[PDB]
Order: sequence, then C-alpha cells, then structure tokens
Amino acid sequence: NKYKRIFLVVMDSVGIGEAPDAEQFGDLGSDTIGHIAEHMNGLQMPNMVKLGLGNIREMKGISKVEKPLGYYTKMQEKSTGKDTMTGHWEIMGLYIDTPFQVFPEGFPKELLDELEEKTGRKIIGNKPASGTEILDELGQEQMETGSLIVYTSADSLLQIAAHEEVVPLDELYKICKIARELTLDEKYMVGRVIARPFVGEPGNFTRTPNRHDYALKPFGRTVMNELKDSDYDVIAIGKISDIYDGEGVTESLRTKSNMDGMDKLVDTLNMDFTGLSFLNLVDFDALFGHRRDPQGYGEALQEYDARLPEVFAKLKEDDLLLITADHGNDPIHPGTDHTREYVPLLAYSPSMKEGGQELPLRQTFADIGATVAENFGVKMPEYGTSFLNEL
Ligand SMILES: [Mn+2]
Ligand SMILES: [Mn+2]
Ligand SMILES: [Mn+2]
Repeated sequence: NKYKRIFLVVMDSVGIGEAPDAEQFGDLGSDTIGHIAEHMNGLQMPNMVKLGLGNIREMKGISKVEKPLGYYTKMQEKSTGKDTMTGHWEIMGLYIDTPFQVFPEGFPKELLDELEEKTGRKIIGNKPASGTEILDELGQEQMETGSLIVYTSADSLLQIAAHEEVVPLDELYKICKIARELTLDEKYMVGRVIARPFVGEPGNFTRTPNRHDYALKPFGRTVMNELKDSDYDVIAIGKISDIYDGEGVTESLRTKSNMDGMDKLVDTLNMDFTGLSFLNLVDFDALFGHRRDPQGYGEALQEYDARLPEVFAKLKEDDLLLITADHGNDPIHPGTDHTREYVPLLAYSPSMKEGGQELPLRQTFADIGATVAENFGVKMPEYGTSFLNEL
C-alpha cells in the first residue's frame, strides 16, 4: 500500500458555495463557509489555510498560500439528494437516485393513517420539535390516552415518543419497526426512525437511555464493506457507524462533541491499525447550521482548526489525511434544510515534501471512495475516479 493508514474527516455540512444544480433545490445564493466568514469579520482558520483551503476558494480571513501543505480541490455531488446519508454513501462509492425527505410541516396524513391502521394506536403531535418542548406539550395527553407522540427534526427523522409505564418498551420498538417499513417508500422516505421512550410526570419528563434507532443500509456494498471483507480495519468515529448502519465497520467510537471527536481521532493516530479511520464532526450541522446560528458555527470552526497541529504532529510518512464535507448547511439561508453546495477537499501526508497542488474538481464524492479502494487494493467502486496517483 502507498498509505498504511487513511484518516478521513467529514466536517459535517461545511459547504464551500452553491453547486451548479442549486437552483433545483431553492439553494441559489448558498455559501456556508463564505457567509460564516463574513459574519465573523474574518474566520480564523490558520491550519486549514496552511493546508490550502483558501487555494480552493478565498473567503474573508481565509487566503491562499504559495506552498500548501497538501493537495486541494472541491467536490460536486452527483446523487439526487443533499441529506447526510446521501452524501456519506456517495463518499464511500455509491450513487443514490432517491433522496431522503424532511418534514417541516409534519408528516403526510396518508403515512400517519397507515401507521394508525397497523398499530391500533392514535398519533398526536406531528411536527418538528425538540424532545423537551414536545414532551412538555403532549406528555400528559400521551399518558392519559395511550397515544403515540410523533415528531420530527430539521433532518430526515421520524421520532416516536411514549412513556415507559404506559407503552411497554417492547411494544414501542415493535411500533418503530412497523414505521421503518412504511417509510421505505419514496413519498415518505426517512433516514432514521427513532424510539424516544420517556419517564416522569407532567412538568418533569425525561427521555431515557432506552432510545433505539432503525436505520436503512446503504443502497449498495460500499468501500467500507470491501475493506472489512479484506481484513482491513475500519474505525468509525462519531455518527459514522449510525450513518452506514454499521456496514463495513470493525470498531466504533462514540463521541459527545466535536472536541471529543478530535480526541478520538488522536486516539486512532495512537493505534497500530492498517486501513481507514473515519470521523464525522456533527456539531456544525446539528447545533449551528440547522439552527441558523452563524456565530456559533464560526466559533466551532475556529475551535476545530486549533486542534489540527496535533494531528499534523502525529501523522506518519505512510499516513494520509483527507478532509471534506457531505453537503452545505448555510446558517444565513431561509428555512431549516441543508444547502446544495460544493464541498472542500484537502489531502495531506507528511511524505508530501514539496507541498501539494491543485487537483481537478472531483465530479462525484465517490472519488474519495475510489482513492481509498485503490490504495488498499480492494475492489473498485462502480462510481468514482481515484486521485491516488495525483498525490
Ligand atoms: Mn434552500
Ligand atoms: Mn451531514
Ligand atoms: Mn442535517
């Protein structure tokens, strides 16, 4: 292998400007990094700048450098949707025609009607809400009627809440499995069904750790599958295992925040493995993008960039670091949905003794998967063009 270890970091939702098909998605004008940089009166990201971020695209506080540490370009998404599953699936070698849907006004009546009809239970709520607001609002009614509280988020989720002393857990998991079948339907395609059991009394409801998720497998065997089947390590950090429903994962490390994700990245640098270490930094999407909070997003980007020198210090001559994103989520854009954007790509190894150069624009995210597969000598994905020999 040219590289013994590859460290792939998805900065979740960190877009670098409107894609050529943004108009189809109502995403004209979008620019996640750009708008944040203007809000911050200059983003302070000196380490991403040293890698070549401003060589991809100059933005406020983010300038090009003469000798970038590694190679740089951007990537265009080929898949139909702009959700997290689509983007990640494409990164690992797939093409996804059928988008996952989001439900800001609630789920369609036809779906909720069929869930009632299969379960024998009435549904209440049916809107985007936090766990806390929805339980305050409807927890008491739920307790008194046996009804199911159905809510959503700004992401592709269907969440079903019920009190553990009113709806037994096993019954709630059965209900979520029925909902998971009903939502494999392109009219209603949700990424994840989540059981949200709770306990307590009105005024004091708490969600319990008995949460269970019902995800879809990727629509194809990914590069991760091929790695795992060839006895490589595939270390998933953060939401990566959930995103691929475990497919192809040999070890999974839960994280609680972006700093904790960078700590687990560092833990993997200290491991003797051969294969892929794959990190998702989700806070950018979950806390700041969907909440349309440019200040919080800005601070988080700065906090991330400050962790990078330690990663540079630990990379070996036969390691490769890849940094990208899975879509945009511009915190100064209408609504609460993602944005259809190009994503940055940075590729760095300390064996790059002269620094890097510009790569041709990657016409699918699957170029990353193709690179990884070529590096490790495993079956090449159906989609994607490796840039391994360009490095
Ligand atoms: Mn939009
Ligand atoms: Mn995402
Ligand atoms: Mn999201």
